[PDB]
Amino acid sequence: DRPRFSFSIAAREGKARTGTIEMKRGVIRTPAFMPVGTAATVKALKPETVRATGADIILGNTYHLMLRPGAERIAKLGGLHSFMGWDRPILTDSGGYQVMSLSLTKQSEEGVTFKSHLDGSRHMLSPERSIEIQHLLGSDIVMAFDESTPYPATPSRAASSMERSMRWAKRSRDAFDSRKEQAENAALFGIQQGSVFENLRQQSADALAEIGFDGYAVGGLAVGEGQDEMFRVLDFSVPMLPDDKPHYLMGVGKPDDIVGAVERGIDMFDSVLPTRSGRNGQAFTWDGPINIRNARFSEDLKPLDSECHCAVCQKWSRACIHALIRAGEILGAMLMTEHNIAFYQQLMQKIRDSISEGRFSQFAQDFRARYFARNS
Amino acid sequence: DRPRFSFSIAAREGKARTGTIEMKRGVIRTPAFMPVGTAATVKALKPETVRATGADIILGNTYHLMLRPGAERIAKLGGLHSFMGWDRPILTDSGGYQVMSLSLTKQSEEGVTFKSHLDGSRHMLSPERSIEIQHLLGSDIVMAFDESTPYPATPSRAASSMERSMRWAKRSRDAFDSRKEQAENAALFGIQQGSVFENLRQQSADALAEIGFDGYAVGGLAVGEGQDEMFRVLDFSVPMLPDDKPHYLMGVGKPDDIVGAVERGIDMFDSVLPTRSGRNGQAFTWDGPINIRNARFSEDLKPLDSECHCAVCQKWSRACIHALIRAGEILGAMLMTEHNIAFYQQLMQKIRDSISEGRFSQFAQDFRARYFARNS
Ligand SMILES: [Zn+2]
Ligand SMILES: [Zn+2]
Repeated sequence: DRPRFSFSIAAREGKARTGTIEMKRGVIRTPAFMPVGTAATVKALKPETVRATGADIILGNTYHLMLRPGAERIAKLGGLHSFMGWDRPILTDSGGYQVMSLSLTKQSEEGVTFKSHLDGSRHMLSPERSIEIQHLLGSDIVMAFDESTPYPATPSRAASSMERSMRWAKRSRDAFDSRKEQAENAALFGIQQGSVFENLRQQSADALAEIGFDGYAVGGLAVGEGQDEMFRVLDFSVPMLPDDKPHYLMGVGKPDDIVGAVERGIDMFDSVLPTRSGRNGQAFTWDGPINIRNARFSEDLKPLDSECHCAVCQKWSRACIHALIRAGEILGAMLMTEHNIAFYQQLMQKIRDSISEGRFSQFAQDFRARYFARNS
Repeated sequence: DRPRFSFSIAAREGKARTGTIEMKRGVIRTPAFMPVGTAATVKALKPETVRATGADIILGNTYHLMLRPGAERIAKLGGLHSFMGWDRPILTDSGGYQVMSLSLTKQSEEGVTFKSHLDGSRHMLSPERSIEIQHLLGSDIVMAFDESTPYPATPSRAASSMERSMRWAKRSRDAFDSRKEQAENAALFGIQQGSVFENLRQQSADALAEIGFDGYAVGGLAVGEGQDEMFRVLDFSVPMLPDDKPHYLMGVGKPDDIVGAVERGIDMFDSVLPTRSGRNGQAFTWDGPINIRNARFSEDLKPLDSECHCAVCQKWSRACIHALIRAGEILGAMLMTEHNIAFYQQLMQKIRDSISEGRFSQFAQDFRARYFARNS
């Protein structure tokens, strides 16, 4: 029998860690990359294809799921795992970020009321409502509901949102604990806030550790600050969180962002980049991203990446993917997307192996030299 | 205003002719190749794609259409042109060949009763019933109903089927003439029979010319006799038919069959070969057919054929079509099929142009030397 949630660290190198999260629906290898999940339709990669890229867990966007088809409908269909055809762990976000970035009728300490950008209907989110919707979705890792502060934020607005987020973190904790079916079978992560300000980040860390969570996310980054500033904030923010629990950097990111974040102690990542790039004709490679529409690929018989061992690179040449993309054939975008997600998983595997072997610092330096030289 | 049916010969070279058939729905350039038509679904090439290969007319199989979805249903949907999304001329066969080769309850001078190889239901064909079904389909060129004699045939069975076919030809003529809507707007072809026997072929020709048709088909070939014997029979059979009317060789054939048949006076052809080959990974080229699954094409950046100007060859390499076919992707079979039909139309255009210029005899010799050398 596997446990509800058990994080184990197998090896360390400086701030970097590798290990596993054991949950009832499966084992997650860390550092982990979560692809953003979709309904199982003909428009998206099949779930068996996503699993075969190496993904151990996928992410569901609560905001989009509550607009279409709705959380009650997903519960009636058997839950998010049945809906997505994915029987391994699923992490759901709280919905709060998309409320700021996509939807907004009322805002107060109680919660938020907002209008669907689809059909204008009114919806409500709060710590209690978010946790309940994530219960209806049946997700394995639940994110606490917080308040996002746009970039850039004044020190006053950053302090105010961080303090509200910590009161909302306690409310998410109590809501999660109130449902025995959820509390016995899922896990709950809290989210550190405080923008670029060290004292606010420390205030937030202390409040979260006092409440107590299964994992801790670093929020408020990857919203336009640039990598240098993001790394500077990670430098002091990650050591503030409890060492024996997973650290999750939400919405990051490009491959070099991930490598540097793992160097700073992050264990978990999610990003739409591999899928967005795949649909726009961009492939990630060890030599940097390439635009497959470029004429120089029209006669290039090599795979997208010379070392990738994804199913696409064992079979398909740059020239043929170039031909499919230039013709507008959906197969072209599917192959690009599969390779990009698999490339991210291969990046995580090399990170994990190099930490295990105590050579991650060298891997990161070798990785950057080659990725930025762009000898593709 | 275009006429019901006007065949005009623009140029001759020996027995070969080139010209046009003008009909109400369009002009047919001769010698002509008719691809075998299908319902407009996602499984088959779109009708606009078939037209863009150069096809002026397509063939409908009466036997298959009367089994599914049935001729009355096709009439209710607006006729075969609406059903196939094809607004240019359509030739329909009589159904009689598929009765022998695919279905058979009763046979007599009256007609035939047979069982659907699909659902076992009973159907009836006769000169009168065939012409009526082809009227319900709304086709532009109607084939007379005859009796096929299997290969090889004894002289006695060949004489008996030929004589019945000529009595059935008269009955088809009278049935076609009995419907003003059909007789004013469509054309009727009779079919010469007589197997390999010169005296029976002459008997058949005389009977058909006495009845009088808009066009004359040479039946009973391409059923296993081999090309040498087929050419030998064409040598004496085609001159027996009226010179100022089109000559149609049913079910032929391979590119070299077509060239040699045009040398012997044939104006019209149909064959499932380009489509069957396309779905089985075989492409026709000026250097003979190629099997695109062969490993030697996996890195071959040239198009299927070096001189073909079809839409596929302007864009797609052998290597990429090889990759699609080996992966089982329907796009691969579609591209092969489009190229094969377009290659046949380009063969007909080169035949027409070379006859016009009085160099067809040399084209045929050059064609055979290169096609059979197979330097692909
Ligand atoms: Zn790959
Ligand atoms: Zn071609």
